[PDB]
Amino acid sequence: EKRKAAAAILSLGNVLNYLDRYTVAGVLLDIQQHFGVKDRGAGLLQSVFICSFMVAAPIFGYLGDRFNRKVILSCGIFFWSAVTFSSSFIPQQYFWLLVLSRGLVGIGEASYSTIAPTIIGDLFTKNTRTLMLSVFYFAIPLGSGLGYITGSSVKQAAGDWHWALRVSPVLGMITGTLILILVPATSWLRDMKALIRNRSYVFSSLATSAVSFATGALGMWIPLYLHRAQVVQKAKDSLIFGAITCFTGFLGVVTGAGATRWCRLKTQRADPLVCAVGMLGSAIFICLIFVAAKSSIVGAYICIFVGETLLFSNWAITADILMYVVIPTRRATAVALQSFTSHLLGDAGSPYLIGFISDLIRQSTKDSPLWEFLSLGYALMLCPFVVVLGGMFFLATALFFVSDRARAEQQVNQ
Repeated sequence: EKRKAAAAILSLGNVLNYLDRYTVAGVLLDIQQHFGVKDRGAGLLQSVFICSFMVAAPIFGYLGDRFNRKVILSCGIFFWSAVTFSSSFIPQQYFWLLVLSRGLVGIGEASYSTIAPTIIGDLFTKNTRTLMLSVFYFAIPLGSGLGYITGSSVKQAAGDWHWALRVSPVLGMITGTLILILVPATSWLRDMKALIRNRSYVFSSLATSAVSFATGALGMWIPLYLHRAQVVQKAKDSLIFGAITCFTGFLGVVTGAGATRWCRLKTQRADPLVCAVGMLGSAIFICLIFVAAKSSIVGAYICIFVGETLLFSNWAITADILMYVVIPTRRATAVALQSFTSHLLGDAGSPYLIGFISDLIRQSTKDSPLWEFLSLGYALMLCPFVVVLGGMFFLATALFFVSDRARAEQQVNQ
C-alpha cells in the first residue's frame, strides 16, 4: 500500500514541477512590463531555463543510476522551491538575477523529470504500473493548466507576480518533506553506447521529440492564431486555454489508458501501435483546427479539443515502452538522454522556428490583418508534418518493440 502513497506523492511532486514551469510563462506579460524588458528577455527566460534543464539532465540521470535516487530527488525538490521563493525577492533593477534563478531552477529540476519515472518503474511492474504512470503523466496536463489558472488567479487577487512566484514554493517544500518520508528505499560511456543500439528506444525518443515539437509550437502560437482569426472575423483566452488543456489532458490520458488496455488483448505491439493510431489521428484534427479558424462561429475550434485529446495520450505509453526496453540499471540514463534529445529538437526549437517561418511569410507579401492570420496558419501547417513523423516513428518503434522487449527481459532475468 505504501507504494500507492509513494506514487501519489510523486504525482503531486510532478504537479508542482510543471506548475513551477509555466508560472513564469503565464505572467510573462507582467514581468515584461515590470523590468522594462522586451520580447528578447521574455524568450530568454524560458530559453535559459530549457538550456539549464538540458545541461543538468544527463548528470542527474547518471547520478540516479549511481546512488540513492531518493535523496537526489528530494534535494532537487527543496532546491528549486527555495530558489523560486528567493527569486520572488528580486528587485526591478536586476533582471539577470531573475534569469540566473530560472537557470538554477532548470538545473535543480532535471532531478524530477528524469528520476521519478525510474522510481515509478521500480515500484510497480504491471498494468497497475501503467495506471500509476498514467497518473504521473496526467500530472503534466494538470500542471500546464493550473499554471495559467494560478497566474490569472493571483493577478485577480493582488497586483503582483510576486504572489505567483511565492504561492507554490511552500507547497513544494512540503512535498519535498513528504517525498523524503513516504517514499520507500528502493560504465556510463558504455551504457550510453548501449542505448543507441536499442532501436525501439531510439525510435521512441524520436517520437517523443516530434510530440514535444508539436506541443511547443501549438501551445505558444495557437492563442495568438485564434486572436487573429477573431480579428479577421470581427486576456481571458489564457484562462480559457488553460482550462481546456487541463480537461483535455484528463480526457487524453483516460483515452490512452483505455485504448492500451483494450488493445493489449490482441497483440504484443499494443504500446507502440496505439500511440501512432492516435498521433496520426491527432494530426488530422490539427488540420481541421485551421479550417475551424475560418468559421469558428458555428464550431468554436473544438478541433483543438479533439486534437489535444488525441495528442496528450502517449506521454505514459512512451514511459511504458522505455521501461520495457531498458534494463533497470540504465533507466535513469535512458530517460535523461530521451529528455535531452527531446528538448533539443522539441519545445526549445519549435516556437522560434515557427516565428521565423511566420516572419518569412509575412515579409513575402504586403501586410494585411487577413494576411497576418493566413501567414500564421501557413507557418503552423508545419506542425501536422511533425506529428505525422512522430506517428511514423511510433510505427518504427512497433517494428522492433517485441524483439527489444524480449532481449531486455532476458538480460533482466540473469
